[PDB]
Amino acid sequence: ENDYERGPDPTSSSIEASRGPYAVSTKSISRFAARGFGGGTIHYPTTTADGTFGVVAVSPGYTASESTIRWLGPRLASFGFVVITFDTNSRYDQPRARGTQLLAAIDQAIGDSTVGSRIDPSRQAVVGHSMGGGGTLEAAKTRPSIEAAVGLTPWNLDKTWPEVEAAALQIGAQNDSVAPPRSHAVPFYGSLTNAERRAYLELRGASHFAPNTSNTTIAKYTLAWLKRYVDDDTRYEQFLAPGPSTGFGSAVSDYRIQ
Ligand SMILES: [Ca+2]
Ligand SMILES: [Ca+2]
Repeated sequence: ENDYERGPDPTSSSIEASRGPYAVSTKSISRFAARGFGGGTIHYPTTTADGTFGVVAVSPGYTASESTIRWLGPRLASFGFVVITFDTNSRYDQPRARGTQLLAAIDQAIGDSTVGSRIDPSRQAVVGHSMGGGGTLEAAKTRPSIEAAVGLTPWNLDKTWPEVEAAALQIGAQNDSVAPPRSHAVPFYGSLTNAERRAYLELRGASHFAPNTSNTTIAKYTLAWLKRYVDDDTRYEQFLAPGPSTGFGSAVSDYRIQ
């Protein structure tokens, strides 16, 4: 029995679609209207007919504006999430600061006059690119009750993450020269000893900037992870285990889950 399931039973096709079954509404937050972060956009299912949803914040990476990760906002929201994409206080904020701002973005959405009543505040998640992906681990360390964390080509100087209890997925890029997975994503995966679930998924042939353009592999597995752990939706376990193929023509070069 699960109170939190939303949407029809999934298929490979459904989770790859550019939009899920929900129409999406949006609310802008200016830099000066934002408490603890640099402004952003809340993307939310228009309908209230199906109940409340979990809340997901999405951080950009080092040097970068919200525009580099904004595509995740409407896409994820359209599958049944309230999603806040945002700018940081400084484009050069480090992972610790990005973690704090992920939590600030969640908290502003939770209290918002438009979307607060659409969120289940007990069910929170964090997603981020680059140092924002490092920030997901920072946020899940600070706020252990986070349900799920997804790092996209994550960067963090701290390689050890025994504090994280959330379900944590790292998506690496095989040819990343900025945050190479051998020294960032893969160490994080290995050290996530206390995580509810941990996974590593590597994009074949990809560069560090793969998460900044719509990418079906990133979207489908981010979605499946968030459904599995923000909504406890066991219908999405089928995509995670045994997980994507790594054979001829696959977009995935490595996949691990524990
Ligand atoms: Ca550490
Ligand atoms: Ca959960």
